[PDB]
Amino acid sequence: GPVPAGAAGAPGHEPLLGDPFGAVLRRCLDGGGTRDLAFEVVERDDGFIIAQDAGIYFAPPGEWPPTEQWAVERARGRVLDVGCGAGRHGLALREAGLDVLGVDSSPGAAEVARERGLDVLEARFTELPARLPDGAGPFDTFLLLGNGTGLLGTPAQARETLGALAEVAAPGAVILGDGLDVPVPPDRAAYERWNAERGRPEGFVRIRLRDRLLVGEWFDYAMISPDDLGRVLAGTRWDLASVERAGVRYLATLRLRD
Amino acid sequence: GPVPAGAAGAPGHEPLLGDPFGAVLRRCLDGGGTRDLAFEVVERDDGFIIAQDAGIYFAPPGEWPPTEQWAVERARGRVLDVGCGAGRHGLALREAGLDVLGVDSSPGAAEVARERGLDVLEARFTELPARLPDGAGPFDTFLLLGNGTGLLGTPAQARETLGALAEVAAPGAVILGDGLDVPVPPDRAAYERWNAERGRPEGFVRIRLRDRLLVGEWFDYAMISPDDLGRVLAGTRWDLASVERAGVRYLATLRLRD
Ligand SMILES: Nc1ncnc2c1ncn2[C@@H]1O[C@H](C[C@@H](N)CC[C@H](N)C(=O)O)[C@@H](O)[C@H]1O
Ligand SMILES: Nc1ncnc2c1ncn2[C@@H]1O[C@H](C[C@@H](N)CC[C@H](N)C(=O)O)[C@@H](O)[C@H]1O
Ligand SMILES: [Cl-]
Ligand SMILES: [Cl-]
Ligand SMILES: [Cl-]
Repeated sequence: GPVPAGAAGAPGHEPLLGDPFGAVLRRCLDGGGTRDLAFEVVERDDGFIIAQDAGIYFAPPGEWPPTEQWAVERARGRVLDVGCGAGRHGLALREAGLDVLGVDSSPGAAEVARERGLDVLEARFTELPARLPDGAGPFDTFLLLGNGTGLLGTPAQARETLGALAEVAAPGAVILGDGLDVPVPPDRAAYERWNAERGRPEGFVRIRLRDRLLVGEWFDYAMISPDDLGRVLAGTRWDLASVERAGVRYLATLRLRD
Repeated sequence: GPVPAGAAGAPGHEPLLGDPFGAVLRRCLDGGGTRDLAFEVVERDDGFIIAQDAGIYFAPPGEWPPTEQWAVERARGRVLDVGCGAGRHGLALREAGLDVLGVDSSPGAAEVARERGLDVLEARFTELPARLPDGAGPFDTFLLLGNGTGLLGTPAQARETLGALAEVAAPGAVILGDGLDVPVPPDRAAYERWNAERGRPEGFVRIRLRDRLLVGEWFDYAMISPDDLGRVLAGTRWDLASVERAGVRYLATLRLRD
């Protein structure tokens, strides 16, 4: 017999829409960018709560998963760090001498990444072709790292983002996107049945970030297998060229069909 | 104006009352008791979200605030670790050779502290006289650490707890309770007006823990001064004998009236 805990908040004393991720990254950088300074708190639409240390977004390349290290190791040409956050991936390439630009819709994340030394365009992925200034791009390499394939969202959201990237892609461009290939545990079974009731696609969660009295917008998130990634590319301008696995993580190389 | 985010949750898919603190401590111990394993997420009743690393409850004595180190160094006799959590304080005293017993109302916290090597009675503070086994007590030293004076709650709640501790106290027993002497923090000015609208005591926050789908019950939390503490002690069996400060933190010694 479950006992509902009830919701916090009341008119005039409730969480408000804002930029919690930017605020968390800023507080983390304020203290040096090390561990146990600020924390990313994620809330699912059933109230499921999970947190992690924001210091992961400032870690050097030596502390990344191998899939992320491979991607930055092989990036060539003009690079766009898609969803750069604090810019940890694009910064490693900027040190190496590459021409790197980042894009992120979080104003606080954009400012933090610029402070660390990365040029960042503050825009949604779907606004990339319209807001990309002259002289920027086209890009030979797109970084989609930090479970970037899961950041793409539901199939309709993913195809829209992939279309905007192709609009600013150079001939022969590649997307270096990492992901996770894990079996669905039985804990999500209740949540997965909730998705089927609401007509939502399987495998995805609807989550948002929480910090202080600030809340982000709901967005869809998942861990996408390489096979499901290949399916979402059917009919788009990208082919799944290769998949390199590091245990349960993988690095997918998407090649532009032009 | 700012847009409210709206709460999450639905029947059968909503946060439930449970033991999130026990789950967090369990997840931290299972990983080795280090940092960046599990995180304690706290939600105020207006939705204000903060988090911290659960590794603090497994920290060595050198990492404790100085007020906690002072209390542990001078503990003597039969010791009761009041609200022991993962038992870091009582464990150090048992390593030093003292007869220590912990008490905590979280079943998972009690189970974690037992696995670490501390005897724990699962009980609420006011249940201590009824649930204390025959072979335990009376106690010469009560540990009330980790802002233990703020955990006492409102004056009515604090006096009930202090009365229960007195029932199981040896003649001349002392309570080593640490606290925070912080002036009115400007960041809680609006929340304090909410307290006044609702007729709640000044200086308190109504908070709860969130982890996964589990939620703790609401409880009152404060940072009370030694002067406020002495006021609460008026009419009790305890006298404020000394106060030792370490910046905003202090360690109060409460002696049992004969
Ligand atoms: N539709 C979108 N348009 C632009 N930026 C987005 C969008 N969705 C998410 N983001 C950003 O992408 C970032 C995702 C974060 N997990 C950081 C990922 C980053 N690559 C890292 O691992 O350090 C956040 O900073 C978001 O603000
Ligand atoms: N009324 C109560 N009765 C018994 N235990 C309680 C009560 N209120 C809070 N607690 C416990 O006290 C602990 C509070 C912790 N934040 C502190 C743990 C420990 N004192 C430490 O500093 O590491 C939690 O484990 C709660 O489960
Ligand atoms: Cl909902
Ligand atoms: Cl550690
Ligand atoms: Cl147990």
